[PDB]
Amino acid sequence: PIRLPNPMIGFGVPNEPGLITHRSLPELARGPPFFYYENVALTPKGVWETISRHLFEIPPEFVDSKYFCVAARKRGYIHNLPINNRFQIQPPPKYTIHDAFPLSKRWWPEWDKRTKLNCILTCTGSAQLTNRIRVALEPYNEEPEPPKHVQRYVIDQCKKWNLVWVGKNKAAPLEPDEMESILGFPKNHTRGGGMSRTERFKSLGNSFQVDTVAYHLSVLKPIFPHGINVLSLFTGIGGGEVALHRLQIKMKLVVSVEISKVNRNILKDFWEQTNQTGELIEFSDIQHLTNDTIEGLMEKYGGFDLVIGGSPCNNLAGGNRVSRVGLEGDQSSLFFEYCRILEVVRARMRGS
DNA sequence: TAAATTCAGATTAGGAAT
DNA sequence: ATTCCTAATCTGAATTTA
Ligand SMILES: Nc1ncnc2c1ncn2[C@@H]1O[C@H](CSCC[C@H](N)C(=O)O)[C@@H](O)[C@H]1O
Repeated sequence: PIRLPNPMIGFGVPNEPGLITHRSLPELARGPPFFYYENVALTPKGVWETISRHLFEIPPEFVDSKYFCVAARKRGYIHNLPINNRFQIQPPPKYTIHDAFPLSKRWWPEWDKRTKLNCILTCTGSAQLTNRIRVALEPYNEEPEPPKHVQRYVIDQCKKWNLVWVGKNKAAPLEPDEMESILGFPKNHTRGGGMSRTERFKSLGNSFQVDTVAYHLSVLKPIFPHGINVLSLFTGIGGGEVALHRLQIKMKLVVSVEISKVNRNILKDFWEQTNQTGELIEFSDIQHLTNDTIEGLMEKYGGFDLVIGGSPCNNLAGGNRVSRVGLEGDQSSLFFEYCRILEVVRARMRGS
């Protein structure tokens, strides 16, 4: 059984001890192509064992993004990239809550000892929650400090819903612009393109932490001086593309497969607003992307140097009450579609 | 009718005491 | 091997707004 590492630093995170400069990966796992898989770390029993079983028995690298930004984010990363001489994109996001939220020290209570936020999710705290916290602390405004049972209801609910102090006895969740900044995207990366505020929360909560992924993909820069052809599966708002761009790694071609029309609009907007000289090809449903289509694309552009993607965590996340049924769930089973497309690439890149 | 609102527990792990 | 707590957690869907 996979035992999650404590601390969850993977092979090493910046400013922390325990950096592992070399690993030995099995023969069946070697590139080309380099590939990068991502999913949540806190899955039902025996999910990552199955994920590793279908990805050449590579032990997953579990890294909590609280070492890269202000919000925690526990994910597993299966990849065949070299782990030596990584680097972070500069400047790194704000580490603590005091720095990430300058105006919060005006309203933050002394008994809220949080210096770090929990995971950014797709479901945000409601306004009726902020009121129940406001009413709970109201009868103690003239007192220097509310009693203990009043404190830990507020404390536990702030941790439960990732609330920051925005007003007098007012604990509200994060705004989309704050989630963008914490997850490592530029400001207004998901604002336009027909994306409603409701949709912004969902696709942001589903996305990468760009600094964590960029720290991992950083080793690709000396290997490909002339750019890479990228096969992006489950693109979303383009976490991997933003990471590659911040690494100054030219993207000659990005074939993106993302079923959300608003997410594809976000990516195309990001493509033009950055003046990317390369070509962006956009596919929608991965279940209709045939193996011969991949072979035809690889023949035109000359194979993919990197296959990056993160399969749905619908049926793996602890927040899911309805359908947390594991890897065989309706959405998370698309992980085997990732293995299908990846296997086609390997057939041409390495053989057999 | 797109957008916004609201609330709906369980499954893990780990620590610590039997 | 049990019992008992703290603790985190890329969510679904019914319903109402507008
Ligand atoms: N059948 C399907 N075909 C292609 N993409 C799909 C799909 N079903 C779900 N997806 C997409 O897979 C994505 C997984 S969330 C991952 C998003 C990405 N890692 C990022 O950085 O933003 C979701 O955005 C979802 O839109």
